[PDB]
Amino acid sequence: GGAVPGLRYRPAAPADPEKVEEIDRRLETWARELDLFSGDFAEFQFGRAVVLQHPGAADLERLTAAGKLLLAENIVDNCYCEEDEGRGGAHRGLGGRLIMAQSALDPYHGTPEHEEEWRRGVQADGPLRSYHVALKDYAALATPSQTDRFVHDIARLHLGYLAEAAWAETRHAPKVWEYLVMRQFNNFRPCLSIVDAIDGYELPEALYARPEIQRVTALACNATTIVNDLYSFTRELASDPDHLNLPQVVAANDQRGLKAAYLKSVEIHNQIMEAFETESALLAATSPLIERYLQGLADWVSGNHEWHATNTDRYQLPNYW
Amino acid sequence: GGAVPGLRYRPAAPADPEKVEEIDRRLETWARELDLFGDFAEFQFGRAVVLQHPGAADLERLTAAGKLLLAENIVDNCYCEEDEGRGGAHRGLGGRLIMAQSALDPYHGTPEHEEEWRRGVQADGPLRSYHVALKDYAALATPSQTDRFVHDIARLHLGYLAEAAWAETRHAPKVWEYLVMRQFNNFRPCLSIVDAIDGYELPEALYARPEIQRVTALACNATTIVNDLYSFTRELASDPDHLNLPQVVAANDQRGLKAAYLKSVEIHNQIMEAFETESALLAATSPLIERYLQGLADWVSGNHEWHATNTDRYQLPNYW
Repeated sequence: GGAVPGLRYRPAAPADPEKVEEIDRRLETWARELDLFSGDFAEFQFGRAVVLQHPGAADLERLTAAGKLLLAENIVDNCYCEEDEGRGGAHRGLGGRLIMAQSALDPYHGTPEHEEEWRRGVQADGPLRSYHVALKDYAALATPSQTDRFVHDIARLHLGYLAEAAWAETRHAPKVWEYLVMRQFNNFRPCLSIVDAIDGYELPEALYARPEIQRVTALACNATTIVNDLYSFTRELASDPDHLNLPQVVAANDQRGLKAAYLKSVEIHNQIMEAFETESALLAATSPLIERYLQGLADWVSGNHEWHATNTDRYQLPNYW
Repeated sequence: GGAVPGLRYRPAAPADPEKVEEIDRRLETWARELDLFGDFAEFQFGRAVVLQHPGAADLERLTAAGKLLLAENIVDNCYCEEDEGRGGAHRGLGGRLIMAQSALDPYHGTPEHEEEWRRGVQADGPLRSYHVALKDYAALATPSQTDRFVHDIARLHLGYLAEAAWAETRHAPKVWEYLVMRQFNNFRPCLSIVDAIDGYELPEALYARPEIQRVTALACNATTIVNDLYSFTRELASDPDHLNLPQVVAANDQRGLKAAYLKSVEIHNQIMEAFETESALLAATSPLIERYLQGLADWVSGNHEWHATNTDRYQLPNYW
C-alpha cells in the first residue's frame, strides 16, 4: 500500500509523537528567531524525519540539533538550487552562492576588516544564517573531528549540486553508473555524517577514514538516496520530466520503458543494500564501536525509508505492480 | 632574488639541484607511463617540491608530493583553463570536476557500475593523474591524512566552480568576497601533506581544532595571495578579466592599479603576520603542532622563493 513492492528495507518502529511535536515546536521557534521565512511548520515533517532517522539519539537537544542541520540543508537547497537569482540585482550563480554557503560552515580567516565584512555577509541571507547557526549549535555538542567530517560531507553535497546543474545546462545524458557517481555526492550523506554524535558517542576519525568504513558508509548513503529517487519518481515525472532520477536514467539508457526501468531501479537499490548489510555484518564482528556506528547507519537508512513510505502527501508510487 | 619589494617573507635555503633533477626525471617518467602528455624541467615541478618540502623524509616522499602537484596542475589546466572539445560529450565544469572528485573519493555501488566507473577514470589523463597520485600518496600516509587531502581538494574544486560562476555571471566581488573564494581556490592541497611528506603525522584531533584550522588558513591564504602578486603583470596582458587581488582591489577602490597593488602587498603582509604571530603561541603546546607549523612556514617560504626566482614565468610591475 505505502512501500515499494520488492524493496529491501528493515522495519522501523513508529516515531514517538510527543517527541516529534516537541522537535517541530523547537525547530519552528528557531527558524523564527533567525528570520528564515503564515503556515503550519509540522507539515514539512522535519520532527518526524529526525526522530525516525536517529532512534538512538542521546537526548532532545541532540535530536533538535539534527533537525536544525536538516532544516538548514533544505533551506539552502530550495533557495539556491531550486530557485534562480531574482532579476535586476547582483548575480553570483550557483557556484558563487554555494561557495558563500561553504564559508558559513568553514569560516573565513584574514584581516580583521575583511572578516567583519564576511561575517556581515553571512548574516545578510537566511540560507547562510541557517548553515552558520546550525553548525554552531552542532559544534557545541560534537567534536571538531566530527564537525569537520560534516563539513566535508557538505562540500561533497555542494559539488553534487553543481554537477547536477552542469549536466542540466550542457544537456548531458549520463549512463546509469555516472548518474550514480553524482548521487554519491548529491546525497543524504551529511545527515548520516552525524549518527554517532547525535547518539552521544564518537567514532574516531582513524576508524572512519579507513577504506572499508568509507565503503560501507557510502553504500548506506547511496542506497537511501536512491530511495528518494524511487518515491519521488511519480511526482517529478509530472512536475519536471527533465529532472534526473534513477528510473528516468535507466529508461533513457536502456530504452525498454519506464516500468522496466523502475523495476530495475529497485533491483539496483537492493543490490547496494545487500553489499551494505553483508559488509557491515563482517565489520561489526571486529569491533563493538564500529558495530554501533553501523547500526546507527542502518537505523538512519531504515527510518528514512519509513519516513518516505508513510509521507503519502509528498510521495506517491507508480502503478507498476 | 627579484622579490616583491616590501613583501613579508622568510629566507628559503636553495634547492638541492641533484634532487630537483631526479624529481623531474621521475615525474616525467611517471607522466609518460600514465600517458598524460618538449623540455619537462621548464615546468619546474622538481624545484617547487624541493623548495616547498625541505624537511621531506626522503626522495620517495618528495616524489609523491610532486605527483600530487603534477596531477593538480593537469586537472586545473585541462578542466578549468580549457573548454571541452566540440562535437563530443559535454558535461560542463561541474560534471568534469565531480568525476575528478570520484577519482580521489572512490565510487561504491553494484559491481557492474563500479567497473564502468573504473573504466571511466582510466579513460582520460586528468582522472588517471588524480587517481594514481593519491594511490601513491595513500601508500605513504595515514587514512586520516588522505581524508584531509580529499577534503582540501573538494574545497579546491568548489573554489574553481565559484570563480567560474563569477566569470560567467560577470560578478564583481568586493575584496573580502574575492578572498573568501581564494581560501578555497587555494594552494591548500599542497600544504595538506606537509607532515606526511616529512614522515610524521599531526593527529587529526589536533588538526581539527579551530585555532589550527585558522593558522592553516592564514598560511594558505597568504601564500596563495603570493601567486596573485607575482602573476599580476602577466595576467594583465594575457587575461585582463582574470581576477586577482590587485585587480579586485583596484576595481573596488578605484584609486588605480599601482595603489591597488601596494595595498595588495600590505594585505598579504597582515595575513602573513597573523600566521606567524599565532603560530608562535601555538608552537609551545605540542612538539607535533610545532613541527606542523614549521612545515607550513617552510612551505610558504619555499613557495615564495619559487615564484620570486621563476624569472621566466613571473615578472613584477614598475611600482617602486
